[PDB]
Amino acid sequence: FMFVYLVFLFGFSTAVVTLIEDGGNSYNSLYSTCLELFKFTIGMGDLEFTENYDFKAVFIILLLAYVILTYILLLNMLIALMGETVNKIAQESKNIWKLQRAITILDTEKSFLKCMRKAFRSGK
Amino acid sequence: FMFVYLVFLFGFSTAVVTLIEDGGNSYNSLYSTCLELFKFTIGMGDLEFTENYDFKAVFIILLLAYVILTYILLLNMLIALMGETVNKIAQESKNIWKLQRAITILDTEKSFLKCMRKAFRSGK
Ligand code: NA
Ligand code: NA
Repeated sequence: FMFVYLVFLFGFSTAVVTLIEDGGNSYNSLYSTCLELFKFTIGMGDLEFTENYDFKAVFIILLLAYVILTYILLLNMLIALMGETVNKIAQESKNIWKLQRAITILDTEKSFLKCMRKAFRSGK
Repeated sequence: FMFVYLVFLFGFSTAVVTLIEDGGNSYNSLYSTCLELFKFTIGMGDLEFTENYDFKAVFIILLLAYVILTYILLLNMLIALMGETVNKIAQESKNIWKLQRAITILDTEKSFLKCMRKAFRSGK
């Protein structure tokens, strides 16, 4: 998810910062544009966070395309994939937890062997 | 999803901009109202973004109806449909990927035929 997300974010951030001319709040920075476009993902994205562009239609089209492609498409697809994965591994997780607890039991027994090596023996 | 979404958005934006009289921040524009109503979708919508209306009850009723119909209903329905689609095509996507890789192999082999037409032959 993060590989795909970062590909999209970097592509659109490079496009946006290329469009901006900074002539402003020094928004003509790759880091600042990347952060401002990432805010869109967490429901805090300002659609007009700058006005240092010669063409407003291009800027708004790029922002809307990014929003629809990541905020609406990628994130909901991730929700769907997480749901599918939860169903697939409903029973496998139980087995993994059992193995983890078994390893815990073995480690605890081996550590406590010093205090009582054969005192705690199973079965009669 | 976008056809339905745009039908709803345009209907309610036309209604809202018709209600507004701009007598303000020149909010009596179709583009501005469309953008302000689209912000509701990305979790950045101001419920009172203007006060140039003669009837406040009508304005707030329209905004609440739009919010409930798009933000709560349409988007969650899209989430559900994406989940259902992910389940349906869990196995088909694998076959499509295999076909894509096969086409890649054929294209690469045909391109490399010039360097060595028969040197890279399969089987003995
Ligand atoms: Na949100
Ligand atoms: Na928010």
